Amino acid sequence: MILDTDYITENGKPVIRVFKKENGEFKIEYDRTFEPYFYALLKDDSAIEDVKKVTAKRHGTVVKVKRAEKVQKKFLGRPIEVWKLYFNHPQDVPAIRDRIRAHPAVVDIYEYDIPFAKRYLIDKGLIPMEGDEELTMLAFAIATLYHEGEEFGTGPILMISYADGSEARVITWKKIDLPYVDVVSTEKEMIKRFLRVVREKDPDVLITYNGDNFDFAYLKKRCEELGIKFTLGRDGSEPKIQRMGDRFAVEVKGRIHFDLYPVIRRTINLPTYTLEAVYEAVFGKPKEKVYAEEIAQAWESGEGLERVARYSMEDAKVTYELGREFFPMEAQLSRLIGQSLWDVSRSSTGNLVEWFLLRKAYKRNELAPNKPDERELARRRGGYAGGYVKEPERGLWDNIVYLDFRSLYPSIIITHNVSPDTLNREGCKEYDVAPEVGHKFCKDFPGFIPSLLGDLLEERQKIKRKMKATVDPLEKKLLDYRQRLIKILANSFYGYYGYAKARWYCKECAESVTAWGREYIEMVIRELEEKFGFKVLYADTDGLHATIPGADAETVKKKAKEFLKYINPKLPGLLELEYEGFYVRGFFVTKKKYAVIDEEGKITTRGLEIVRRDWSEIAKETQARVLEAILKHGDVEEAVRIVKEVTEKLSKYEVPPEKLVIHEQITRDLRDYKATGPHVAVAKRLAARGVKIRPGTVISYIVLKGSGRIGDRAIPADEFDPTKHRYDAEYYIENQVLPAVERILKAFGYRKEDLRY
DNA sequence: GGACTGCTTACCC
DNA sequence: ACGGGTAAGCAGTCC
Ligand SMILES: NCCOCCOCCOCCC(=O)O
Ligand SMILES: [Ca+2]
Ligand SMILES: [Ca+2]
Ligand SMILES: [Ca+2]
Ligand SMILES: [Ca+2]
Repeated sequence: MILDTDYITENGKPVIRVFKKENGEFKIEYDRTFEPYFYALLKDDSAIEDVKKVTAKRHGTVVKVKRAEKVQKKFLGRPIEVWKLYFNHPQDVPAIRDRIRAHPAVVDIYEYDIPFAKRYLIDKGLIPMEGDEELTMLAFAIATLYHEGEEFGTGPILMISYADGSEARVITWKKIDLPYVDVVSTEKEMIKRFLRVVREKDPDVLITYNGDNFDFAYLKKRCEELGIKFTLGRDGSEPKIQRMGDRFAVEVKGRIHFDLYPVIRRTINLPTYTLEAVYEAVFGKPKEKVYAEEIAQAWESGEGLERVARYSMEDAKVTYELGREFFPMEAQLSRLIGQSLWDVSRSSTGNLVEWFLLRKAYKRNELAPNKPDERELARRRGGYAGGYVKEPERGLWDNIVYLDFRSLYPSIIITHNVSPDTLNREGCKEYDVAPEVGHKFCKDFPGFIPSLLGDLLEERQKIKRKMKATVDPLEKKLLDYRQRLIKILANSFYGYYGYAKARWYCKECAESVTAWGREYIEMVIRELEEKFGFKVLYADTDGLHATIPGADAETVKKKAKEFLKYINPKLPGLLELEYEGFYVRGFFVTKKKYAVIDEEGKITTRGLEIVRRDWSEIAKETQARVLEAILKHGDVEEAVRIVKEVTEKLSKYEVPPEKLVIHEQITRDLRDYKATGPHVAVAKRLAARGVKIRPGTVISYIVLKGSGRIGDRAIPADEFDPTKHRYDAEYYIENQVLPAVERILKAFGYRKEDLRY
């Protein structure tokens, strides 16, 4: 299996290394046969020799086109001939672009921003993480004595925790009499031991939880301040702290640095992404957090460091266990997108998509269109019409059925051949004209995207057939990851079309996909309500909730199943309505906000406060209980009581602090905000105390008692103490518990005052 | 001082 | 990172 590709510079020329693992041994296959290329559309072939003269200096050296070649490719299908120009070293490719492009002869340059190492993986037709070889992994973690908003790394590391198949251990330089702790004499000593341990183990994967943004970065500032060669890489190198967008990411050349945090953050939904939280999520089992004030007083005291040791050891043990659980599917994704586990782990779907298309586009002799420059985002700023969202028949309904289109937007993209290279072409025999946008789509050749999108679904069903056959239950998991991922990639394509930053942007395509959607859902709804006696209680972009008012569950079921057999043959192409759910009763509140209880009893909840991270756990727990009341049982009494108790409990300051925490995200840099929400108010103050309030940072806070603007009383959850700081019982009763509860209890004509306290 | 209006977050699909 | 459609609430800005 190819772990990753990278290139060095031996004797001047670039050598592409293809880091692999065959027959239980890590190998580094070198390659100098590959040479970098770029593309350009010249108006006259005569100018090529004039353009070959173009020069540009990189550092001390002067650099010009090492070779040149007329290449016959395609572009949005249409055959185009263009000049592919080589270069000695890949780093010359980005020096000579602006000049070679500006040229008054040439119209444009193409494929000029594809990292060599990644170019080589695409072109050579190699796919990472193919074939079944066990890869050794090593989780690691650090405990720091971080002072009150001091410089990053100006505190020393107290412990380094590591865990793998066989053991968890702590390396530390204060004395702890425990079997899983190794005391070195000094900080430098315990790092040098850690570094040794990694070497002696020689793991393929290094698992961290936010290693990208803290653990590795901190180890550097230390190894810097202490003069220790921080050599973790197999080549003997130290880690490269590459800067991806808003944050950074760390690469250990020769090892897969698997930072779980971005994966966990992408995959699981939680209010807070503490390693303690995600263990309790993924595995159900609990985890104590030893806090900084706790660690430092243990260091300073020498009293009760054994807890801090248990914490370090647990931190690593849980990192490993999360790694061994998440790496598998993150590896299937390495293979599907055909780039390194590393890149894939940290990438947007936007990029994962573009990486797939570039690979397919090269294989398909298609000159990939260029990312849009600053000015070419500004024009793309115009939006388009989305999905149909019916205003719900509000209130409590019985015997409901969820009907939805199986893979709607892909079915449309497949069916109507919706693709930039099929959009309003000259003289196709047959054409498909989108319902309102109007745009005609050629129907004579399988369009680039529809082509690949079919292959994807084509395979996904193959993989689900191989699944029912699979004896080995591991493979059946690794198989299910492959199919589940393909579904997500396939469902990402419509999005990519509407994405201004997307190479294959096509507002014409996205708009047409959504247009068709609106047509098809409203036609089902119309058909379902007219032909069959159903009322549609609510609907939203490919999904419908419906009943036959005053009919038994038995009948609703039969008639819905009957309606599918009616409509489905009337629907065109891959477009197919499915019966997905039946629900004893259901409660539709506003658009995006409803709950339903199934026959077995499982209440499902959408959009309501209960499932929002930016609402107090007392708001949600209260709403969740008033909702159980109306749905699971019938007791609107039982409900109004659950409300009344929940309020008096808050009014009598008996409500736990923990349940009063409000989690919202700072989205951008604190200066850019036009308005100051309590969370910005709170985040702004924490920046006057030199805290790291950057994009993605979740602000937790409690509204303290008083009057005026809510943000002036908002103080962080950590910082809140019960002694001498009461919570705002008024706000918490009047602005959270009551408003949410009222939403559900409003349908039974209860005044907010009526809920009282 | 009550109602409009914009800002911001997170959800649904 | 990121598709559009939507419910909300906080906190100004009218008139
Ligand atoms: N994220 C895309 C916006 O949602 C549009 C709806 O797509 C859902 C695709 O159906 C899959 C479920 C099924 O097979 O019934
Ligand atoms: Ca549902
Ligand atoms: Ca289905
Ligand atoms: Ca998207
Ligand atoms: Ca958007």
